[PDB]
Amino acid sequence: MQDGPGTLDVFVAAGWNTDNTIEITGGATYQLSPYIMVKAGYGWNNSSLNRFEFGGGLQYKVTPDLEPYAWAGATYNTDNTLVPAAGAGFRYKVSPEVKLVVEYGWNNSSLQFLQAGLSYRIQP
Repeated sequence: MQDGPGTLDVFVAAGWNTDNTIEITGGATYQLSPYIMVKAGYGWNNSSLNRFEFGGGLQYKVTPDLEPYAWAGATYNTDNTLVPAAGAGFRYKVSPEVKLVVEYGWNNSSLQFLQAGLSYRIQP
């Protein structure tokens, strides 16, 4: 036994908005427990400024790896600006060391963007 809380994982996520624009989003997450999860990364459309995402994920125990995914938090831009929002997705297992994720971000009267990517664990 060694792989205890504080596990680090790498995952990428690239999506686009109805506005017809592509945005890249990647980073890492901290695994403290199977209950709540932490997510921190940054994304932008290659054009000055940036967008820092800060919040947590949500998972459930049903199968070796199959449960809905929920993320909540706000986007802190270098412009000392924050934009609270939320989204929902699903966590499906593909390969032994590869997992698929699909979630969309939305909040109040606004457009909804779709995101698709994968995740990979660095430690056991």
